[PDB]
Amino acid sequence: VTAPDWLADAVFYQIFPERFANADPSLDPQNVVPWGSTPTPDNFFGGDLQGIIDHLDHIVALGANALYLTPIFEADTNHRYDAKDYFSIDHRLGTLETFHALMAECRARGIRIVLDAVLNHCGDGHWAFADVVENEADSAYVNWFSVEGFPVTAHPTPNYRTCSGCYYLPKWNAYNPEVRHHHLDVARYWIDQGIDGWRLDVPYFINHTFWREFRTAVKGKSEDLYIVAEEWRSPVEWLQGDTADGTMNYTARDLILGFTADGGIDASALAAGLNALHAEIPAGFHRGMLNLLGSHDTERVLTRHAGDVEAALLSYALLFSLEGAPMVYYGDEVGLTGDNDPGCRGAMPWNEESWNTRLLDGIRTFAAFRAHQPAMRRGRQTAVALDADTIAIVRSGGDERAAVIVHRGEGTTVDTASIPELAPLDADTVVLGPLGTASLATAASPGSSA
Amino acid sequence: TAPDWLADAVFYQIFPERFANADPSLDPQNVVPWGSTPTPDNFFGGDLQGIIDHLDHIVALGANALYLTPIFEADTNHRYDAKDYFSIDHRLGTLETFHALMAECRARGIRIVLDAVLNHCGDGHWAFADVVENEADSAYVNWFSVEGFPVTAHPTPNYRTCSGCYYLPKWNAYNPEVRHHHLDVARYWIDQGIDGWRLDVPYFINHTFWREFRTAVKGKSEDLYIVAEEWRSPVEWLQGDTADGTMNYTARDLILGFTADGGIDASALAAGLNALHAEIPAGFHRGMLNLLGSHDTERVLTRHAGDVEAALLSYALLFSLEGAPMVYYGDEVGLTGDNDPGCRGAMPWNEESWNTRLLDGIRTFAAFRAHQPAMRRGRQTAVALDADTIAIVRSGGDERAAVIVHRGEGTTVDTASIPELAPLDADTVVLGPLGTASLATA
Ligand SMILES: OC[C@H]1O[C@H](OC[C@H]2O[C@H](O[C@H]3[C@H](O)[C@@H](O)[C@@H](O)O[C@@H]3CO)[C@H](O)[C@@H](O)[C@@H]2O)[C@H](O)[C@@H](O)[C@@H]1O
Ligand SMILES: OC[C@H]1O[C@H](OC[C@H]2O[C@H](O[C@H]3[C@H](O)[C@@H](O)[C@@H](O)O[C@@H]3CO)[C@H](O)[C@@H](O)[C@@H]2O)[C@H](O)[C@@H](O)[C@@H]1O
Ligand SMILES: OC[C@H]1O[C@H](OC[C@H]2O[C@H](O[C@H]3[C@H](O)[C@@H](O)[C@H](O)O[C@@H]3CO)[C@H](O)[C@@H](O)[C@@H]2O)[C@H](O)[C@@H](O)[C@@H]1O
Ligand SMILES: OC[C@H]1O[C@H](OC[C@H]2O[C@H](O[C@H]3[C@H](O)[C@@H](O)[C@H](O)O[C@@H]3CO)[C@H](O)[C@@H](O)[C@@H]2O)[C@H](O)[C@@H](O)[C@@H]1O
Ligand SMILES: [Ca+2]
Repeated sequence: VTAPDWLADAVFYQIFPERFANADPSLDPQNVVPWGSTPTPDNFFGGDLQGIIDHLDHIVALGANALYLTPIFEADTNHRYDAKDYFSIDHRLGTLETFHALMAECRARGIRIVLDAVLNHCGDGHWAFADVVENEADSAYVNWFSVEGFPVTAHPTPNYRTCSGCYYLPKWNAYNPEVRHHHLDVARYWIDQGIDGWRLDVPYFINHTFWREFRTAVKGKSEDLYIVAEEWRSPVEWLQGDTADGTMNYTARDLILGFTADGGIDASALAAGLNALHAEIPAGFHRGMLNLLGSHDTERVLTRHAGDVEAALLSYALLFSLEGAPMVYYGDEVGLTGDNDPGCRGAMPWNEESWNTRLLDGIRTFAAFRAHQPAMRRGRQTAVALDADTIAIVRSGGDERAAVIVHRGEGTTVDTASIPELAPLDADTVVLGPLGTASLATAASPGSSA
Repeated sequence: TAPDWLADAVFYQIFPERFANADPSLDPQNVVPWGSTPTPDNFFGGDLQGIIDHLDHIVALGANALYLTPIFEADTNHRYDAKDYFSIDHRLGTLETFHALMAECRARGIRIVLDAVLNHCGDGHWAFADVVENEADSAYVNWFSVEGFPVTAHPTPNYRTCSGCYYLPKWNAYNPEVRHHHLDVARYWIDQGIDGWRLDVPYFINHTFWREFRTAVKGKSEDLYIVAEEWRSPVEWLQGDTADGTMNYTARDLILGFTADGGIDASALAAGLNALHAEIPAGFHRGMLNLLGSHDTERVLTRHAGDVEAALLSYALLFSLEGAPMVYYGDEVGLTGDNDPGCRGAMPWNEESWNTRLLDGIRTFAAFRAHQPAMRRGRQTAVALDADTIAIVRSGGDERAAVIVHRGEGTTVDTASIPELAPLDADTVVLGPLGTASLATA
């Protein structure tokens, strides 16, 4: 089966909930740092779920109708990939009630919620793992993990399987039916609590049999539940109809940034790469691709562009033009900067004198265009290099067409005649300024059903 | 009628004391460093060789005509106090340098309009100094309006001047001898190769004189351009007997009202531009010299309080208009300054001190105009789409163009609603915050 239809109309906003908005400082830990502080692998700022709720207007005004939240279950770190209880919201984020309140406010606003499924590993603080450290071969949980022997040690190197050699992330034994049962109950439990899908953390470290079983458990609750795989390389293995509905499209990230920030690839090579990527994605999964320019595991877009906001805007035009659901990383829309993790996990400033609001408005415009034109959501995609510095992303539905034209040089003209996919447009020539974009579509009119 | 070539023109205004100093041997002894604050009294040593040396800049902007502020021998840095109308100012160069500038301009297809300062001359001019000295016995006593002798500036001048200023004695244009001198100035520089004259404070003289002036200039050649300085309605100058057009200070005020001040909205801008258009007679639209700033105003970017994107809106509108657009030296690279003397800063030639994206934006608007024939000869219609959004539609014989300018936070334009454009265009077009879009259709 294919990606749910609603993905075609989605626009995602990615939130790292430690850092979004601190609405309830009674939930703050003892050594919470000031909100403007430099992020580190160890510090806590107090972001909470009530802060998400309180800022839904910002998210909707951006043009997003879906959230992707990084992990929110009880954990010991600020990133919460080291979960200790998969059936509890972390105590610093809030309670189950607050979570319920976010899901309800989201439903009321037509916002969907995707959570992070961290199934390959848990934290060393997890009850099961703590029980194995204490009770060893007599623990009921000994084979929920891959412990070489006793006593459990981390002191040189771990004597147990982990995420990439990290001591505090012991690897779940997914070959144990009891672990798979726990894992599927997590899936099912949060779906019962109102979520609309799951993003699969490091799914390439588990195995496809398990991911097939996960699909059946999720899609059995509802076929409109979205599953999206983290995948940094070719997405193709995830799109066979038996695992995910799409991947995080890091392929398109690298292509786009190669052109707009690095200067390493020209428009021909960008066009070729995006068309080839498109052709490799099976029919029915293009809409399920989760397109992005950055995340909590990359430097921030504006830092990749060395502070060139106009160049950054070319990446956003491209992002919003592509088939698949575009996703903005929280604070990128107001021009936050940062190097790679932890640098990109800065706290979101809510004092609007610190925002680049021309950047914000640029992105809103792209989003609004996409929201208004059916072809930008459901059209086939063709990328067309016009010259080394200029690319057209054409989205076509029937005889209808939308075009986002992206120019990284000092100005140009585009003859829409003599570029065949651009043919139905009435404009015969369109100018582009320095680092300019132009967005055009054929006259569209909603058709009457009676 | 205005000469046809004005339709394809794009002017670059130079205040020659400040453009480029190529020849240090012409610098005065009191010459200040090129980075200095401009003042009513200081000289920076700009010269004509400096102009010649940067002609490639002017061409690369997309300009093909120069308006020079006065260049004749004078005692001030602005040179409106001419002391000899038949000589280039010694600090600027020689008649040979001027010839060379004309020839290098011709080679590149650049026309030259000079400033005609006929209402008054400087107190240093030979005729006026002859009057101070020889008084009633001077042959030139009636070339001026001197009340009595001895001539004095001291409390107030005892002679007629430009607006009370003692070093700008008023020429007596009622004297046939003076008119003869004036007409000989006009003729002389046309014989040296110029393409037209800009008229300084033409409202201080009289239309009779200005009709004699047109007859003398057009008699040399019908294609020589005459443009009046006029800050209010241009219509007196457009009856076919004086100028080919004016400096379009009306459209300056309307455009900046919308893009910089926020006092006028798109509907008012449109209406004002369509009315201006309707008031300008047929044959004279092309002759209007459109501008956003001059040596007599604050710099466009200062009017915009440093908002480069807002400024770019002003240039989009400027270059869309019927009439010849004019860029004021250094605005293209984003020089700032208050009004005179603050708008008369030295032009920087280090490319790292330029706002090159501003430069490139302007170049783009220029290129579009240069490429599309309707942007030069097409009928003009302005239409407001929104309080913040305006379309300037130019209609050619075989092609229509629109420049859409938005001063808001972003919008969508249904091209079927601009009915001037809409019989061969139903595309929708997006505009970003402070965005423009430029399109053409066969
Ligand atoms: O192979 C993954 C990584 O494991 C160790 O680093 C621990 C990191 O844990 C988190 O990283 C998650 C990402 O944010 C996810 O989006 C995805 O890639 O999966 C990982 C693990 O769940 C945490 O967010 C990071 O701050 C930690 O560095 C190794 O030390 C790394 O070398 C490995 O690449
Ligand atoms: O009436 C005009 C003005 O006269 C006196 O100021 C002397 C100014 O002389 C020059 O200004 C000229 C402009 O730059 C021209 O483009 C046009 O407007 O004509 C005038 C006079 O030839 C000089 O460039 C300026 O720096 C001087 O101020 C009065 O003092 C002013 O109040 C009058 O408005
Ligand atoms: O998630 C944190 C991490 O993200 C990036 O690294 C991604 C990812 O790269 C490798 O994984 C590859 C697997 O080894 C292959 O078997 C699989 O086919 O393709 C994946 C990627 O899709 C690493 O092996 C893995 O540890 C890591 O998650 C950043 O590059 C990295 O610096 C971050 O630490
Ligand atoms: O020229 C420098 C000067 O420029 C501006 O002033 C222009 C101009 O304005 C007035 O002239 C008007 C006449 O009085 C009217 O009779 C005529 O119809 O219209 C003109 C305007 O076109 C002043 O009288 C005149 O002295 C001046 O040149 C700036 O406002 C001014 O501050 C500058 O000094
Ligand atoms: Ca000099």
